[PDB]
Amino acid sequence: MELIGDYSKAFLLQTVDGKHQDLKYISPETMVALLTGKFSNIVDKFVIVDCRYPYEYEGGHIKTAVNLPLERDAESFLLKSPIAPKRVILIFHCEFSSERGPRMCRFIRERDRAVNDYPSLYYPEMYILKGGYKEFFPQHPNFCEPQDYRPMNHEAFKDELKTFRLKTRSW
Ligand SMILES: [Cl-]
Repeated sequence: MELIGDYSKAFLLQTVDGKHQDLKYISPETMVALLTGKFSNIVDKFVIVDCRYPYEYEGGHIKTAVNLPLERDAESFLLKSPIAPKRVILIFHCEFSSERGPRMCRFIRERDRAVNDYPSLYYPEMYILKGGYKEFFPQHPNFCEPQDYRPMNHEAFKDELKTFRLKTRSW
């Protein structure tokens, strides 16, 4: 398997097959391994990027995850003042379409390359959580908060979905 983004070393986490062949996916068990500190001797810091819309996040998210659905906010939070360290790892998730997750992952890499001299990067190691929150929650509900799940297409939030869509850079 290839090395991480800045070609400094191997990817640390075991991966699983996902839709995008070129992206790295991890399972809920691996996400819990990180959260429970199984990689504490190697991973100095990791960030869980929940790119679902706010109402989804508010209805139940993984503990410590940061809600960054808009590219500009993700860029600002991650790249305005780079979270340096050991390894730093980012985990993105926003399942159930328009490829939010993969797109955000690719966007951050694009911006990281743009502010660095090749091949250096602030976030050389990034993964996608396989199955997103929908598959994580029924496996480890006590690692979520609140302990619930609110789908993007929840009948009662059809307007919140539209309202938020109108704040994106492109559709
Ligand atoms: Cl956006």
